[PDB]
Amino acid sequence: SLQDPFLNALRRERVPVSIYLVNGIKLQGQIESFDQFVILLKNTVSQMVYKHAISTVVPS
Amino acid sequence: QSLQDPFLNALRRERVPVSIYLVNGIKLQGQIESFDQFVILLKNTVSQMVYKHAISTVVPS
Amino acid sequence: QSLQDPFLNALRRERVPVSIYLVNGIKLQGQIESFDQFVILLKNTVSQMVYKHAISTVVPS
Amino acid sequence: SLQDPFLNALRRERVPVSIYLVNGIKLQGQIESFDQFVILLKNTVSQMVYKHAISTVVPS
Amino acid sequence: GQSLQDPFLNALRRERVPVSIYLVNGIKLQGQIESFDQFVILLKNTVSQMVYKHAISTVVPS
Amino acid sequence: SLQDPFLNALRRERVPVSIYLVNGIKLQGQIESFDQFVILLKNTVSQMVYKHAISTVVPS
Ligand SMILES: Nc1ncnc2c1ncn2[C@@H]1O[C@H](COP(=O)(O)OP(=O)(O)O)[C@@H](O)[C@H]1O
Ligand SMILES: Nc1ncnc2c1ncn2[C@@H]1O[C@H](COP(=O)(O)OP(=O)(O)O)[C@@H](O)[C@H]1O
Ligand SMILES: Nc1ncnc2c1ncn2[C@@H]1O[C@H](COP(=O)(O)OP(=O)(O)O)[C@@H](O)[C@H]1O
Ligand SMILES: Nc1ncnc2c1ncn2[C@@H]1O[C@H](COP(=O)(O)OP(=O)(O)O)[C@@H](O)[C@H]1O
Repeated sequence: SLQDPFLNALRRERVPVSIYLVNGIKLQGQIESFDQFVILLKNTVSQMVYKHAISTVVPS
Repeated sequence: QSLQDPFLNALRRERVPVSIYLVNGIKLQGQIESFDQFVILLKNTVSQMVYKHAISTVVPS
Repeated sequence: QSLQDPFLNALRRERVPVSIYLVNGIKLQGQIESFDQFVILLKNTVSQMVYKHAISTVVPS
Repeated sequence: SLQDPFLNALRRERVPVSIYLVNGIKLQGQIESFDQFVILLKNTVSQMVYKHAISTVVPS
Repeated sequence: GQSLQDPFLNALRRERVPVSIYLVNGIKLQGQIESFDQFVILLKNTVSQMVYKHAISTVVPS
Repeated sequence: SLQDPFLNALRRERVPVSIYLVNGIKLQGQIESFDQFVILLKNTVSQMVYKHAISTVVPS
């Protein structure tokens, strides 16, 4: 797995990220936690994002 | 440990308003009544079954 | 499918007019004749097979 | 299960169908054959349609 | 339980039949089936490209 | 049998690639690594791209 260490490093280091969705929407914040299917992204509030709707995860 | 289950279980038990964004950009609003592996039942004026595969994100309103 | 199946079976056994929204935003209407793991058979003018993978939400109309 | 007898009834009676794709595109023709993952649709040509791309199959 | 997809694509590859592959977003690719596996098709055009089946709606000979 | 050798050849030889996404967006850069579900694309930065969001991968 490449996915878990990649997200874990962003989460551990509190790196601001952009999460692009498959419909072109750009979400921004910090990754707080994740599991096999979802990622918890926090900006002003915490939202649960389904990985199936995610296209790309990038440091912002 | 699932993160999805505690997140949706907290929203369900809290009975708070929730915003569900669909992959096509539509935003649904209501209370989470229950959920299983594939669907969430959202309650507003009516009770509706939402397939998780169609959801991009879930946030308390 | 501890939720999915009882939700759909009730709509089917009770012959409730339903709305089925697809992930592209199209809204189909009719009665659920039957369903299995993968598809719903919706009847209005004719019987049509809807793949669950293309469905966003099912609600009584 | 429902797919096989639904698709086979259409095949056996050679009834023209509309296959609507998840993106709204409408295909037309007759069901020639199908398997777990694809449907062969016969019109002016024989085209292989991936079920994962289909929203609905309707007698046309 | 017998595949229709595999002999279909295989025959296309075998005889170098010109195809159109339509994507789920409406984009039309053109060329020849070069190879394929469980998850991808390699389509030979003016260049060689790997196409994910999950992104494919239809494969059309013409 | 086709995907792994294809992506590894690009990675190993450091060939500049275009990754087209299901929403039409085109990403460019070098394949850093990949696993079963993701490809790490290196550009100015490292982005994790979900394969479910990819339609095509081609040398640019
Ligand atoms: N990796 C990606 N996945 C999905 N959509 C993307 C990606 N990169 C850019 N986009 C989308 O393409 C559009 C144009 O991109 P760009 O001009 O770079 O805007 P942004 O500043 O939002 O990245 C935006 O809607 C953006 O969200
Ligand atoms: N639960 C849903 N899932 C997907 N799309 C929806 C849903 N509810 C409404 N829409 C879409 O959002 C758009 C706005 O809704 P509108 O036209 O006012 O009718 P409505 O009661 O049919 O939503 C409609 O075109 C409809 O297709
Ligand atoms: N049974 C169906 N399943 C999925 N989508 C449909 C269905 N019927 C119509 N649509 C979509 O709604 C749009 C308008 O359809 P409508 O005017 O009812 O008939 P037509 O399909 O001839 O245009 C179509 O372009 C199609 O994408
Ligand atoms: N294989 C492909 N998959 C998805 N989209 C594509 C593909 N090839 C081209 N497109 C899209 O078609 C649009 C029309 O121009 P395009 O053919 O892309 O030029 P370019 O090949 O140089 O990117 C582009 O914006 C591009 O995003």
